[PDB]
Amino acid sequence: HMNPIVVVHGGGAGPISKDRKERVHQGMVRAATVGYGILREGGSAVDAVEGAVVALEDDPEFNAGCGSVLNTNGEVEMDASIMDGKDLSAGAVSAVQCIANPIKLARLVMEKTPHCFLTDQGAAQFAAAMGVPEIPGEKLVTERNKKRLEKEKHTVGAVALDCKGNVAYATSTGGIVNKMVGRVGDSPCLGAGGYADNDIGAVSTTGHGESILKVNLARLTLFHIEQGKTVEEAADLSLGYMKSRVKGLGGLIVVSKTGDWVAKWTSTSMPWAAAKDGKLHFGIDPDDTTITDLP
Amino acid sequence: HMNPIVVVHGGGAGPISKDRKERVHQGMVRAATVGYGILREGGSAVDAVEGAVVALEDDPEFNAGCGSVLNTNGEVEMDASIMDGKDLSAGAVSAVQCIANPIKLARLVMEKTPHCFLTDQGAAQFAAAMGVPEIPGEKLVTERNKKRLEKEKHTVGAVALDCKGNVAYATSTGGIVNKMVGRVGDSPCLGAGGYADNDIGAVSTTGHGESILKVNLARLTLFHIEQGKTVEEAADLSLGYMKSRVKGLGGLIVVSKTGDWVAKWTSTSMPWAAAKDGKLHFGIDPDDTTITDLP
Ligand code: NA
Ligand code: NA
Repeated sequence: HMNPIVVVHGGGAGPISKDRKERVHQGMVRAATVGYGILREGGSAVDAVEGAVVALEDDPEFNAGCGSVLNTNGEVEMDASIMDGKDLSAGAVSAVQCIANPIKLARLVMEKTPHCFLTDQGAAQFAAAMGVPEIPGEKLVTERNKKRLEKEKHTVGAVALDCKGNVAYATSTGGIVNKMVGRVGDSPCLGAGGYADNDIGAVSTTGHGESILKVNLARLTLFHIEQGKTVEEAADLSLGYMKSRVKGLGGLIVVSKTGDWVAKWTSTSMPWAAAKDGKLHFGIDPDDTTITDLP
Repeated sequence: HMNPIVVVHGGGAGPISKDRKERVHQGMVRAATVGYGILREGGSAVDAVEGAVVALEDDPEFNAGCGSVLNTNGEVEMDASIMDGKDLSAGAVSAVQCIANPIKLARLVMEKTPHCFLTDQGAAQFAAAMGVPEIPGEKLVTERNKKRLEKEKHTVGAVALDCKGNVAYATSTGGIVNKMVGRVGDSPCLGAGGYADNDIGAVSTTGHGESILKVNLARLTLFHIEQGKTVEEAADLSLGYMKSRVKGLGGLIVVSKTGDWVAKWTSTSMPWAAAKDGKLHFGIDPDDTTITDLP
């Protein structure tokens, strides 16, 4: 059987202030912990990516769930997607409002409907039918995200390979500050925000959503693995192309079908954590990687 | 400079009546002739594909715009996308209601916003701001589609090469009958419903939306072409993969950057037309195609 693994990311960002880096560090550790605990007890790859991303959705420090960036009207509209590498089954939602966990709604879509993608009002109606609670929009809005919008005017992901050799990705976001109402980015679109395939691996992406969509970044990365590039070579070429062709920045996490993994980015930073062989691997800036024991 | 070509499809289907067959025929002719007419003036591939699809949207015989299938609530919800292969510029709309031409709105997303994808309420607000008429909902509902919805309760596209060497695709659809509220197919999702890249070619797809999304059909087709496979080989490989892996049948059209083109499908039938060099090709069933001179 396969030694399991989970990689998590807290999105592409520019420079991060001293004190924020600590709470971001705290957030990543817990997310990878939730995911690795699931894998260490024979939970599936899908269960693991879902668990890790709920933690980041629940933590107001991250642009997904509580703490999502606000649209051009000071409201939170969220996108999410999840994918099962075994049969390529998938679920996704876009521009969802007044719910706590977008990623959980995407897994409902995957397992419970005959569809792969629901949006906006239809996503709300399915949620309520699934008994997903309705939370006031203000429970998702932070004070820092109010400040960010008022100044602009004037993502999170996980991959996992489980003990059976199944792979999975999940991605969840509030989008991009000052976005038009109903703007949908890459995060709920398979092949762009993420892709999972047992015969190759699983990728989750972050960064400029419009660019990620244009180059199909997640699927693109896996293409290169199929050519015989390493996970790191594949990440370099795909992000390189998004930079060269459309002038877009971001980052990605990937795991191969055989357990190889990397976190690479072309923006300044990308908080990432990994857990494989009882250890925790963490970083934010290039080559700041710390390795700790994860009992 | 290249000889322009426009290829159009009127969506995969099971067996079709001989009467409707001819009604579909003339509409395919209408669309391809509009798109070719656009290229004849030396117009862009984006202009041509938008023209071909608008014509199919207005046509009641095809499942896009007027004549879109009904969702569970007896309503019309539409998806469309458009991509410019030169710079990968793209525009898409999902779950749009009560407007004539979703493909026209997708282009407005592409050329009049920094976003690539709008959905539901946000797209409809953007439709108001661009002065798009909010027409009556019942006008898109056809009697034929009501019967199909009662029974279940008991896609169109175009690729072009222009004389400047540019490629584009446009796809539009009402989705599938009795679909859940806010269900999103492949049609508006870049890499699935279509892809256009001046350095490879362009593709527009049709068939079971969830299957097309899961395997990213349009982009997979183009991966084979990059790998040196012929347009037909490539379409047969991607369709072949979709059938075995996720048990979905579909169809596509593809035009390479060197002007080579094909329509292939694994559904029972796919009405299609291609206009090139003063000849209009047309088929619905495999093998039998009529070629006639174009004035
Ligand atoms: Na959060
Ligand atoms: Na129509």
